[PDB]
Amino acid sequence: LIPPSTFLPKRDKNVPYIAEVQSIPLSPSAYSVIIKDKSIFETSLGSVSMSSFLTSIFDSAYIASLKYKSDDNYKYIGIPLLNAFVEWQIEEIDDSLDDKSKEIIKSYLISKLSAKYEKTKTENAVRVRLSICRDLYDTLSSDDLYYENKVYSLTLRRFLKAVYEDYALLSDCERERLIFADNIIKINEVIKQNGSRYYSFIYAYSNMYSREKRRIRLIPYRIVSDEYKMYNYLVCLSDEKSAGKEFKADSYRISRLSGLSIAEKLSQKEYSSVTEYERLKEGHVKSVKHLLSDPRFGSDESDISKVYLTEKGVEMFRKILYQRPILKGNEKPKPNTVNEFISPPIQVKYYFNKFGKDGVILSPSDSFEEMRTLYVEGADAYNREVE
Amino acid sequence: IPPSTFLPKRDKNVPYIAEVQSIPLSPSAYSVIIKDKSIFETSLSPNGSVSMSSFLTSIFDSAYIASLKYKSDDNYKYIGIPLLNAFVEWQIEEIDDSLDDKSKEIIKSYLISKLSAKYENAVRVRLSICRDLYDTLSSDDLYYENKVYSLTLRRFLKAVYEDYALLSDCERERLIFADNIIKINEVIKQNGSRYYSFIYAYSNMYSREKRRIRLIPYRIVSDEYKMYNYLVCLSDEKSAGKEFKADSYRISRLSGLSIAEKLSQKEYSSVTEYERLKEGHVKSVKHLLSDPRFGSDESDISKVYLTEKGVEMFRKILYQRPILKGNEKPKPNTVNEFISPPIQVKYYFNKFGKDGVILSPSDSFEEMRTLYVEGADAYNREVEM
Repeated sequence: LIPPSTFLPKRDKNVPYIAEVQSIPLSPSAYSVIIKDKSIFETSLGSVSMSSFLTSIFDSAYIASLKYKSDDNYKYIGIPLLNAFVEWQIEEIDDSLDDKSKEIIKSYLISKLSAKYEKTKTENAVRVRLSICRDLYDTLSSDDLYYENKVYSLTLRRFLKAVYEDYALLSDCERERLIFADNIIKINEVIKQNGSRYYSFIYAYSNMYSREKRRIRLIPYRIVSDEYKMYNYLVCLSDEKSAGKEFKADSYRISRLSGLSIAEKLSQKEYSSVTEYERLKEGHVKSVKHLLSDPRFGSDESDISKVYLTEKGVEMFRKILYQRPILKGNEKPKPNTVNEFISPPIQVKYYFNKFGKDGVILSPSDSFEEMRTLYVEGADAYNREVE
Repeated sequence: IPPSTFLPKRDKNVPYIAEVQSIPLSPSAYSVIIKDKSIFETSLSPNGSVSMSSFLTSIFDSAYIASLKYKSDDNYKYIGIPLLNAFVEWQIEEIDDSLDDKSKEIIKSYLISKLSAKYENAVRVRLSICRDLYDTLSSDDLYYENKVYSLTLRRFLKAVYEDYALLSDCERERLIFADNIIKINEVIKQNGSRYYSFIYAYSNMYSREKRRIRLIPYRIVSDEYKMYNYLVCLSDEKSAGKEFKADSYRISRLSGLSIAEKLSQKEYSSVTEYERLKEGHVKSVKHLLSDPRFGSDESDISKVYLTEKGVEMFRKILYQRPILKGNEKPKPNTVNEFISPPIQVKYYFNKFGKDGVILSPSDSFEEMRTLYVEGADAYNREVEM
């Protein structure tokens, strides 16, 4: 006769909280994506419990939805907006519409999201046991999930299944931004404070260029994905490469930063190394621009690699775009000749390692010697299976 | 007046010349489409090819007809064909028919305006427009697409192929094999609950050469990996023509699908009692609906020997990394079974050398052996004075 409003009832805060367990039935495919992401995250950061990992995903996705039209939504730039969260999808409705039109659109959205996450699937579901911590309990019992309560008809099981099934469908780089949301939020705060003036740096811990964590100074510029949606990078100025002495453009995997500090202002000597007339110097701008377009390999150095391409090699070069290196002045490669690549030698090697005789890396000597070893030992392995 | 359609109506009295449209695709979309094309081609006769234009045209034709026919009398034909966000007609027709006209017009305007805003270092893909695609792109049957993409063909086609590339493997496979799916759906509708009729089909499923079998379709389902779609059916293959038994066929390994013929009364009485599927067939079919692949699909497993170093490289190199059997962790210094397409295993382990040796299938082994043996000879030759 009178329905509850929230997924879970408000708890007596006077009584100690005891964590209740919710069983979430996940598709084998969603479970296996979450297992993979969890053991990859752990290598950053041991062990994290499945509950903690599922809670991080929920917390990140939720705060981006809740704060979508917030005054401080600059904090959540790049945090994915999951289809399972509904607040953002209501707030996205054209603000210029009359109230009656918005109510009709709101009902159209609630009904279509209900139908989508209410479709019974034929599957062998994996029972995933989420322990609900006090902070998650208070979120799931709050009034701040109004539209989710309506879409999922007050059924926590349905809501959480939808969150984790949607998580599992995101690209690698999207899933990574949910997992490392806390790094992204602190970076977004500093980018806003700094604008174009780059008054301030943050301290951060990096194992990007070291086995042990180094405390370095970063001047953030922009977070980007590679073009294949694999990894997120902070393009920035860093003092790592000169070991504290001066700031140079670089690109850090967001997964290899931790323990980010509040922004502190640079000293006038240091501010004058970075900026002139309160703008990033031409040299920093140029280097940053190179890293925005290639945030994996832009960070390495422009040395010559000599590669002999056959006719077949040029045809393979034309068809295989993944991490494909460039010639001088972005020329087309020439068949049956030595071609000069100016991309970092490591990227040339990662491209032509699958070409064998159709893409023979002649130099530098390093690349020649690694390819010769890979191929001679590989050949011996394949021949061993025949004889 | 001013243009109404993506392309103007052509004078049909003039011989047709295919004009080429340059479509700027994200590197990620292009890489998904060239992989799909290579994998589709492995369904054809040994050395067989499709042009990029033909492959992109098939994707467009499948996605389009599912959108156009979403509410039609014969929409039974398109059950399971993905409805791309790039196509708009279905999204207008999906509006709850029970709403008053004013509410529907408000939702229609909300959808047109929001889809306009959403689809407003590319790989330039040169799509040759065949006569039938030209006549579609110049028809009035893209009313809402013309509004959403402001009459700009480049924008519409980019949206189609970017959305294609975002689908799961099994969704993309259902657009590519739509013609098989449509013929299967026709027979599912005709049969309903009575299963009166079978179709003949050719299977690459359980033979090296195409085998002519009889199928009673039940339902198309995806495996637990969202990799391949299976027709769950009854089939006469296992008893070699003698009787119908529950089975599962990759829709990618069915071809030459015939008209439905009615079963003979001896055969109909093996399959049904009182015009309903016998409990035994129901029970076997139910196991295959929840897992259509496990312990029926043995066909194109890749055997790869990984060293300790191989396992470390497997852990670190995620790009197009193939799926193990049951999604197990790979094991060092032993043969590992990969259930990803043989092409994807080969594109992953071609850079592993002795740390990732593809032992089977025979084709993969012989290509890798040739790549490595001829590669070694090329690198060794450069050390000779």
